[PDB]
Amino acid sequence: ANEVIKCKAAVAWEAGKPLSIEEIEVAPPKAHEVRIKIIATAVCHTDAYTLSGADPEGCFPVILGHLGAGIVESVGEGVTKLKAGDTVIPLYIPQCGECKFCLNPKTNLCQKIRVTQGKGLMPDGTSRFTCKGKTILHYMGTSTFSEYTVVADISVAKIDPLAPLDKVCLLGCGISTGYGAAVNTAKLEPGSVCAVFGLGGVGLAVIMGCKVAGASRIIGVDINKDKFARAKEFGATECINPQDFSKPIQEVLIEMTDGGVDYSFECIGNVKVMRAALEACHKGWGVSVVVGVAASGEEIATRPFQLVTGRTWKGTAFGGWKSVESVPKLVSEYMSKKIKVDEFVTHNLSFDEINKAFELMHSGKSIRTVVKI
Amino acid sequence: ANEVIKCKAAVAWEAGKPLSIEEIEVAPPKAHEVRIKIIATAVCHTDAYTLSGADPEGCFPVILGHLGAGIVESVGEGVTKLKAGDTVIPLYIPQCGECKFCLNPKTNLCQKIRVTQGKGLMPDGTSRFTCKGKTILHYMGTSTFSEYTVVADISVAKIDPLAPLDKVCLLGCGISTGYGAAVNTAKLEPGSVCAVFGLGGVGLAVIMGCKVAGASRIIGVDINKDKFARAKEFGATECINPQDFSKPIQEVLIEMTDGGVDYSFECIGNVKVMRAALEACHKGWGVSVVVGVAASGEEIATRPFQLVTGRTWKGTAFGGWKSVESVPKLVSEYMSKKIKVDEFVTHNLSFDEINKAFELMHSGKSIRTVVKI
Ligand SMILES: NC(=O)c1ccc[n+]([C@@H]2O[C@H](COP(=O)([O-])OP(=O)(O)OC[C@H]3O[C@@H](n4cnc5c(N)ncnc54)[C@H](O)[C@@H]3O)[C@@H](O)[C@H]2O)c1
Ligand SMILES: NC(=O)c1ccc[n+]([C@@H]2O[C@H](COP(=O)([O-])OP(=O)(O)OC[C@H]3O[C@@H](n4cnc5c(N)ncnc54)[C@H](O)[C@@H]3O)[C@@H](O)[C@H]2O)c1
Ligand SMILES: [K+]
Ligand SMILES: [K+]
Ligand SMILES: [Zn+2]
Ligand SMILES: [Zn+2]
Ligand SMILES: [Zn+2]
Ligand SMILES: [Zn+2]
Repeated sequence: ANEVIKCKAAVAWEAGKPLSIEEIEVAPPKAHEVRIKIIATAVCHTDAYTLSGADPEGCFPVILGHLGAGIVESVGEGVTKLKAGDTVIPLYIPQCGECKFCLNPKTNLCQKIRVTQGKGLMPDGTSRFTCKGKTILHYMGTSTFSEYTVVADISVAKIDPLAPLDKVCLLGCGISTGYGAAVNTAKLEPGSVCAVFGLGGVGLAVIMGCKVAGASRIIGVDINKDKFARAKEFGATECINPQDFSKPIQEVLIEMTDGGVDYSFECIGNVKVMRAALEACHKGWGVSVVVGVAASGEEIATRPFQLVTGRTWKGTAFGGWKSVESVPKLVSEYMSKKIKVDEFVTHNLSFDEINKAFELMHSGKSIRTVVKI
Repeated sequence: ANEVIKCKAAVAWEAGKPLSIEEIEVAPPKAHEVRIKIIATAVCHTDAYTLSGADPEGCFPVILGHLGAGIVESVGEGVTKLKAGDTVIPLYIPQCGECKFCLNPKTNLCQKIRVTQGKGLMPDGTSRFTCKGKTILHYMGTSTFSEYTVVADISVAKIDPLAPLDKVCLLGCGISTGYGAAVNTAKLEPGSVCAVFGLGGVGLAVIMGCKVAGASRIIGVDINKDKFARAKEFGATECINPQDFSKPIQEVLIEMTDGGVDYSFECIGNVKVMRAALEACHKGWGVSVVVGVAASGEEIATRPFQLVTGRTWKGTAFGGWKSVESVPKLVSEYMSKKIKVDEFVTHNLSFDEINKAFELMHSGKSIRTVVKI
C-alpha cells in the first residue's frame, strides 16, 4: 500500500528569502493523482517572480518548481493509463481531454483544475505536503523542488523511457514555449523574416523554431551582447543591441527589413518592448507574438492604426501545445535530433545548491541550470 | 480631343466650414489617368474627420469624397483596359498589381501612388482641379464630391454596366469594409459566436458578413436602441445596450456567452470600446477586429495577459479586398442578391444638399444617405 513518504524538498517559507532545504512528508496519491519521483529539475523566472513576493497571487509556505522529469512512484484510485515505473514530465498546463478547451483545436488551456491549482492545492482542495507540522502548498500543479511530488493525473506526460531526464526536464516550460510560439502560434512559413527580442532560453527556443520552420532572416535583439554568440549558433542571421542606436528599436528593424519583419517575438516580459515588437512588424501582414509574461498591472499599448493597417497581435502559453499529447512528441523530436535541448544547459548543480541556480539566473550569466535531485 | 470641363463640385475651402457648391474646372486626363462622371456619392466619417480640421494630414482647399459610382468620361494616353462609357467605382485603395503589396496575397495595401495621393495630387505631382483661379486638392485619390473627377488608372474598378449607381456607390467604403472584416479578416467559421460593437452601416455590414459566414449567434451592441430593429433584420440574434448594465460591457458579453465571443468587431472608432471588444473575446481562441480607420492620436491598451491567454487583436481598413479585382465581384454579389446594399439607404438628397448628409450622419438619424449629383 502507498505510504507517506519522508523526503527532502526546497521549501519557500516566505517571500524574499532563500529556499530552505527541509525534510518533509509527502502523502500518498488520492483518487486520480500521481506521485512522482523527481530526478531532475530546473529554475525559471516564474519561480523567482513568485519567490520574490512580487507576484500578487503568490502564497506561502510553498514548494516551487515547474520544470522537472521523473518516474512514477505510485498512482491513486482510478488511474489506469499510468503506473509505477513510467517515465514522465509533470505539466503546469494539463490536458483532461474532455473540457471545452481540450476539445477545441485552437487552444491548449485546459480549465479542469485551474482554480485549485491557482490556490496551490490538488483537485480535491487539499495539499499533499507537510513540514514541521505545517501544510505546505503546491505550485503550478507540479512542485518539482522535491524528491517526490504529487500531481493531478491529467498533469502528466508519459515519455520515451530512454530519454535523459537531466535534459528533458527543460521541455517542461521554456524550450517548448519558444519552439511552439514559432510553429504553433505564429505558424511562420518558409522564407519568413523574423525578429526575436530577448535572447535567453525562451528567445533561443523561438530562434530554433524559426529555423525548423525555414525562416530566411532571423534577427536577434538583446541589450546584452554576450548573448549574441549562442543566438547565432541557434540560427540567428544577425543580432543587434538597442543600446547601439539612438532611434527606437522598431525604427531600426523597419529600416533593416525595408518595411518591418513578417513575425516578431517578445521573449522578455517588458511592455515597452512588446509595443516595439508589434510596431517593428511589416505593414499589411506583420504578426507579433508576446511570449514573455509582464508584471501584474502593466499594460501594453499602441495606436489602433497599427492593427488597422495590417498588423496582428498574439500571445502564447506554453507554446500552444496540448500538453499530454504533445510533450511526448517533443521528447521524441529531441531524441531524433529534430530539436535541441542539451545546448540550453549552461550549468549543473546538486539539489542542496538550488539557491545558486536562482542567483545565476539573476546575474544573466546562464541560460538554463539543471538541478540534480 | 479631351477638353477642360467646367462643372460644379462641393469645395471645402477651409477646415470647420460647410462644403460650398462652386463652379470649377476639371483638366483632361494625362497619361494613365481616367476622368469620371460621378453619378452618385455618399459621405463617410473619414470625410467629416478631414473637414473638421482635426485630421493632422488635412489640407485645404480640397474636394472630398471617396464613396462614388460613375461612368468613364475619357481616358489619358496609355490607358487601354478602360474606355469612355465604362461603368466604374473609384478606389481610395488602388491596385497596380506590381508593387510589393499587390504581389503579396496577404494584403491589399498598394503603395504605388500613396505619396502623391496623401498630398492630394495625381501621380505626376499636380492637381486637375481649379476654382476661381486657385488650385484645389484631390482627396483619397477619388474626390467624388464633384460632377467630374480625375483619378489614377489604378484607382478604378470596372463594374457590371447594369448596376444601379445610386446604390453601389456605397460599396466604395463602409459596406465592403464591414463585410470583408467578417469574411476576410476574421474569416469566421460556421457556428461562430460573434459580437458587433456599433450598429451603423459598418456594423450592419459586419453582421451581414457573419450571417453569410454562418454564425450561430450575432450579438449587436449599441447605446442607441433605435438601431436594434435594422440590426436584427440584417441577422443579429440579440441586441444589447451597454447603458442597461452596471458592469463593463466585456463582462456582460462574457456572461451571456459562457466565456466570451469567438469573434468581436469594433465598428465605432472608440479606443475604450476597442479594448472592451478584445476582452469580450473567449479565452484561448477569441479574435477581435478593429473595423475601419479611426482618428489618430489615441492609443488602445490592455494587459498582455489577454493575448498570452489566447486572444488575438487585428484590424482592417477596407475589408481586405484587393480593390480592382474584388470590388467588381462585390457588385456582382449584390446583383445576385448574395449581399445587400439597398437596405443601407435610409435617405436620398440632391447635390446642393450635401451638407445635410453630414448633419444626418452626426445626428445618428441615418445609416447611409445617397447624394444624387
Ligand atoms: N508564455 C509562456 O508560456 C512563457 C513560458 C516561459 C517563460 N515565460 C517568459 O519568457 C520570458 C523570458 O524567459 P527566459 O528564461 O528566456 O529569460 P532570460 O532572463 O534568460 O532572458 C531574457 C533576456 O531578455 C534580455 N533583455 C532584457 N531587457 C531587454 C531589452 N530591453 N531589450 C532586449 N533584450 C532585453 C535579457 O538580457 C536576457 O537576455 C520571461 O518573461 C518568462 O517569464 C513565458
Ligand atoms: N474620425 C474618423 O476617422 C472616424 C470617426 C468615427 C468613426 N470612425 C469609423 O466610423 C466607422 C463606423 O461608421 P458608421 O457609418 O457605421 O458610423 P455610425 O456613426 O453610423 O455608427 C456608429 C455607431 O456606434 C454607436 N456607438 C457609439 N458609441 C458607442 C458606445 N460607446 N458603445 C456602443 N455603441 C456606440 C453609435 O450609436 C452608432 O450607432 C468605423 O469604421 C469607425 O472606425 C472614424
Ligand atoms: K502564419
Ligand atoms: K478564422
Ligand atoms: Zn516557466
Ligand atoms: Zn481540459
Ligand atoms: Zn470611408
Ligand atoms: Zn500596388
